[PDB]
Amino acid sequence: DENKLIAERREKLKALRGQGIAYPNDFRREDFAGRLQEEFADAETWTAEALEGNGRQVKMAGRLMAKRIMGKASFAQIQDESGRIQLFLQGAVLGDAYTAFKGWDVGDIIAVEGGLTRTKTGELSVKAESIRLLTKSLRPLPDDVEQRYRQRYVDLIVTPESRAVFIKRSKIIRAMRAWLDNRDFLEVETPMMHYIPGGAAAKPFTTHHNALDLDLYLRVAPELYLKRLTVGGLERVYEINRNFRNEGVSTRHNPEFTMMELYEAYATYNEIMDLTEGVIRDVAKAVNGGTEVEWDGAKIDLGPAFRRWRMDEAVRHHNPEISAADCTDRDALLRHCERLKIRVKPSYGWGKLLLEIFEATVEHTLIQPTFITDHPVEVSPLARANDNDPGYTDRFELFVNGKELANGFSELNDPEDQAQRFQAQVAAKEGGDDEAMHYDADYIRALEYGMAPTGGLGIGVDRLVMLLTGSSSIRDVLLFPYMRP
Amino acid sequence: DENKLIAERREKLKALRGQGIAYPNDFRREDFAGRLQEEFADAETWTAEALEGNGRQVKMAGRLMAKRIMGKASFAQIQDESGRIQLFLQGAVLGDAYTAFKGWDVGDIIAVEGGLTRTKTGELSVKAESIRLLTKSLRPLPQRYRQRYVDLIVTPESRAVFIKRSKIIRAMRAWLDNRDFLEVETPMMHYIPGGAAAKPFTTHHNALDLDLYLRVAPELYLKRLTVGGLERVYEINRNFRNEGVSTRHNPEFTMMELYEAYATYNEIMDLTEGVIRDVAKAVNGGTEVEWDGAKIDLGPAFRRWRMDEAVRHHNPEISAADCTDRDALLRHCERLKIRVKPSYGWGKLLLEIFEATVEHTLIQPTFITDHPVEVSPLARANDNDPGYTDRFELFVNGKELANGFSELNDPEDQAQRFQAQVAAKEGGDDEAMHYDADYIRALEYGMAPTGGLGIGVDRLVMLLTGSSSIRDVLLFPYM
Ligand SMILES: N[C@@H](CCCC[NH3+])C(=O)O
Ligand SMILES: N[C@@H](CCCC[NH3+])C(=O)O
Ligand SMILES: [Cl-]
Ligand SMILES: [Cl-]
Repeated sequence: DENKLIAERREKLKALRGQGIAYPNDFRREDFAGRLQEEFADAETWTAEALEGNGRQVKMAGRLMAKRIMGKASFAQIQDESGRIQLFLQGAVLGDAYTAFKGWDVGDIIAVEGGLTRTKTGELSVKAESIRLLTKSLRPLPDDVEQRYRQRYVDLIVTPESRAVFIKRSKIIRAMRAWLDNRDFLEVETPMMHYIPGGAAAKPFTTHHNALDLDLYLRVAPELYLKRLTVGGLERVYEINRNFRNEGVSTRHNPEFTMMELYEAYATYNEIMDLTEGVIRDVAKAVNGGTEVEWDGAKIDLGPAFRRWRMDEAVRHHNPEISAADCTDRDALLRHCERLKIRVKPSYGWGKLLLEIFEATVEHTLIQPTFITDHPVEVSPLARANDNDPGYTDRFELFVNGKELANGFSELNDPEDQAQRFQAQVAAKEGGDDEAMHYDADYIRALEYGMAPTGGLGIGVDRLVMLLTGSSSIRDVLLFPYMRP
Repeated sequence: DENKLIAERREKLKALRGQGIAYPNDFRREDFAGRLQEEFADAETWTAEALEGNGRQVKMAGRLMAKRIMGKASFAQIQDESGRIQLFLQGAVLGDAYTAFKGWDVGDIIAVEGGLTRTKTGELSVKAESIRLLTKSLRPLPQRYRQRYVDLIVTPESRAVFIKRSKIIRAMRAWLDNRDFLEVETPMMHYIPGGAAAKPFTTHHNALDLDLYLRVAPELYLKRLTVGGLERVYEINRNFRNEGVSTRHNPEFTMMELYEAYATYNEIMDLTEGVIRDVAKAVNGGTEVEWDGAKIDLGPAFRRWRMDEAVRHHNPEISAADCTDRDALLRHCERLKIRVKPSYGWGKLLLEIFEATVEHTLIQPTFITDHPVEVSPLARANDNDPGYTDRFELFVNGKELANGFSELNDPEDQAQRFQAQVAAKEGGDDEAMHYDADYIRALEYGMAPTGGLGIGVDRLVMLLTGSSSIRDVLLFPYM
């Protein structure tokens, strides 16, 4: 079937090469289908007689999506990047080019010039004075669900409503940059290859620089490089770019993902939360015109102030059998974990156990936007310890519809404290932990030069785009998501 | 003697921890030194009496850069992200905080509040009414690339380069967005490395048991978007080259790539010189720049010069017939002492002669056009002489700044060029491209005729900031 159609289109191309240049590049496109549809949307004012009288001429090109051959005259529909428009073709006007049109195929790229009119059913149409083939298609367009991702180039053609998700993705990132730029944050670029993978607990990709005989790591986060800039005196910086994770086969998580990270000297996690909900809410209003969105069935409103809820309080609310004393009591939390069927390791302190209970019993219930605050120090190796209870850190994670969207904290700038935590992570990696951090001596050295007290932030841009576009799957907001071979 | 200095500072930190929270984070910085200097630059209006009388109070923090103790009174200088300002400290006003200040070290991060004044020497100064230590420094200030975090401190002039770099990229995005190009993100890991002749980094996805390549270019993914009908796209992001040891080159570098359906290299050259010129005006206020001792004017229309004519101008021994005669070009190469390879056809030999005798003479902005097909595997062949392609490279001050062409959209031609590349990759060419059957498939669905472009962002920033080394426009260059 399909292999027969392809051969037939190659025979058409073979005859095309004998008549001349089969792939010409000398057509200047000037007009866009969607801009014309908007300009002439009022069919009461722009009747067929009005459009023909106006004398407007257009010069367009697009992919041939449909043909209606009536005999001496035909209709066609083309699609460019902005939308679709009808064409009206008359053999008495177009002559040999009308004969050519009858032989073209859906998928061919054609160019057309002419005036405007409106069909009997109200559709804006080009009255074609001249028409020509620019690119012969050799593969017919489709009339599995994984082919939309292994062939994004096909799906953008036949599901053109998906284009709007990617356009909005671009507007979201641009709105975020304007919001930050207007607040005098400096956008910076830091390396994507690191000597030591740091700044997140994730398994990295490794690569090799052959000339230097040097192993390198694709970054899991830019955090430790960005705080070196804070030390240097770039006191308000951000970066929006890729991180890399070398983890399990997942349909919900891509090995490449886009994060915005930001560092503001002299802020705490209180001000960083303010900033986080401010930029998310304002970007939502800029690209959607309001603060409400429907995501995965949930009706989310970003307008009201986000909730701020301690992790231990949220755990106790959802686990009434846990007392306030139990929250820092490792033996009590083991009992609850066993009771909740939560697999535990012997290296887990009370803080890790509390996080496990939070993940199993709390986080799926956080639908409306909620900052969960004050994470235990055991699970927060880069966050500043709280002044009043050093078993906790001044940290937060933002959840929307049960999903983590951002995380930030008052930054640990005490080099001796940071070195100690680095050493506990090196001890944790020896116990079979593939995600424990490494000791980065050069970063300790930067902190020894002195870093201002600072607040830092990461926003998951892909999940932010999923939320604001109402996309349930990561694969709908990435142009080329990774697919298994 | 530095390790003893570190020990003394650590002892000071120990005493600090004994007195309270040594690393506090409860200071809300409100004012910036560089903005106060601008606001009060007019010392005729803003005498000491007018500053002290206006009642302005500031609240700022910065790194302690200098101290001058004069008994009961002292001067100090601090530096934040915006510049430097002087502090005036009186023991009669600050009490115990003055005693603490005399113990502080250059490099410490401190916070201060007070009014403003001006010294006898005309310097804007904060009359400190309250001062406190936020971060004790443990390492004395003295590198430039091994410790950018030190050089940004003591060479604050370098900050302006990186600020201007961010403004250049921002102005480029605005110029392209205002012309309805869509900024996209394509993968940085590829199944097949393509889009440039460069040795790639390889990595491995463990769970999928699959080898991947860090991209040398996004080109083949961007053109798949053209096929999909995203007809005006651009991307500004990293490429990765696993090349040899070089101080002039960095294994990571930033490129802007753009694809415009229904353009040729003529219109892409128009676009290229327009965006460069307009971005220069936006960040520099004009079109002239001094770069590595050369005075460059981006204002006039860029020269457009064929490669073969430029070669013959600088090598008059080379005839018109010679330019497509492999044996004649081999003789010229030997006479010019250019080392070459037996697999080089006339087109590659012409490029080698261009690189050796022409490229370094191209000071004022010059598009060199019409590259041989042998060295242009993704460029559309010329309709009248298919030994050449409709391609250009932009040179300024002897350096390549951009490259673009009318795009090859003929899938059968593209597959043949890939097949020649594969034969070379088996002949000992680590930079020969691979066959990408999925890209060919996308072209078989049909791509509009298209023009494409790559601009070297790092070199553009070097040009527009007058920086002679790429290490001066990269925050963390590879060392
Ligand atoms: N590095 C963090 C984001 C910033 C956290 C605050 N310093 C992450 O990967 O999620
Ligand atoms: N991929 C090219 C830039 C685009 C050329 C036009 N398709 C490069 O790496 O230089
Ligand atoms: Cl042809
Ligand atoms: Cl302390």
